[PDB]
Amino acid sequence: DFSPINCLIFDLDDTLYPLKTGIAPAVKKNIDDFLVEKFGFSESKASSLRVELFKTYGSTLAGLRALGHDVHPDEYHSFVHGRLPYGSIEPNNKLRNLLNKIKQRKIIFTNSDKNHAVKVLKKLGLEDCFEEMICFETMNPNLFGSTTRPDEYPVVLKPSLTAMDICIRVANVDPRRTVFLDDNIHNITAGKSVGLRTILVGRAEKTKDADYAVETVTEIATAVPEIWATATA
Ligand SMILES: [Mg+2]
Repeated sequence: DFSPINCLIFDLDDTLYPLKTGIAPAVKKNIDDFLVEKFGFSESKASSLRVELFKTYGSTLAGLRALGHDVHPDEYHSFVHGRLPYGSIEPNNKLRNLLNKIKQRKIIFTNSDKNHAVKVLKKLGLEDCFEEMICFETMNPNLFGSTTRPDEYPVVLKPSLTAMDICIRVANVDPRRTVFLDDNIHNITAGKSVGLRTILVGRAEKTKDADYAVETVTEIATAVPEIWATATA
């Protein structure tokens, strides 16, 4: 049977640029340094808390608020992303050409704040390629003013199905007609569970929940030939 692809949802970090760029370990270091600044922890204790909060709540920001700390998202993102070596993100001309050839609607779906995402897309040369962006603010629209308690509006992040649902609703996605590209195996599982077709980025081998796997995102031009199909049924 034929299901056309009318929409592509792209993760940002480590999907539209390769993991080996080195942004991901810088973000981990920055989160540890944020916890040292907040709590006067050693770096070693900071790392221990980061991974616990990441595992339990989805991120250190999510966890701090769940535990009763009134950490505004801007404080966190300014520290953790603001400090990043954005200069190390290389433009990808092949990718820009590909996205421009692709006729389907293209969406960004990221846990990062919009400010970070826009900086990354600018470095990549992709700032006009996407017609919707579902970012941290999108998933957490009530988290920027006063709250009754620190966790009145719990932080929503990928890979939660809550996050998936917000992406699908904001972008008005038909999951049967949509492919989702992400480097994170848990995000791929979540996407598959809400009916999306899935492309694991950063591995050549598929997980059980990946329809395709490519090491680099530009490989979809040949690995996913249905992108170029013209049938609509
Ligand atoms: Mg990613």
